[PDB]
Amino acid sequence: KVFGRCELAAAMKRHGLDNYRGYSLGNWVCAAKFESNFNTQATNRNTDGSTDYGILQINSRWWCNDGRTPGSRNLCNIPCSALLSSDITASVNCAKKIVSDGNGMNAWVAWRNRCKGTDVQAWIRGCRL
Repeated sequence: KVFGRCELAAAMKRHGLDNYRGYSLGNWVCAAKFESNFNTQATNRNTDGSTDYGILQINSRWWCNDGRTPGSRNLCNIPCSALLSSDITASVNCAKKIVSDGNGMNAWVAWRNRCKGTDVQAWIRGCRL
């Protein structure tokens, strides 16, 4: 599924992402835009064997198990395929764990280069929340 900026902003808010660990809603919407362009089906192959799955491009080397990544750690205890679902519940719960257990939202280079320190309010403006 491809979400519209506002449709996604509302879903994430219902899932407790607004100001989760200090990151206002816009950061999460802005991340998703540049990571997957709001497509829950996005998959990206990397040089080390792993793949990024879903709306927040979560990696198979550390977070989920796709049965084809060497040294997989599966820290979210989830088959990577659950992250390709239309229901963003699984991608969110794992994203909350990656953001808790580490470097904040630095796990996402697109967020670091395109969202950090910008007016992230632009991502939720015009939306009915």
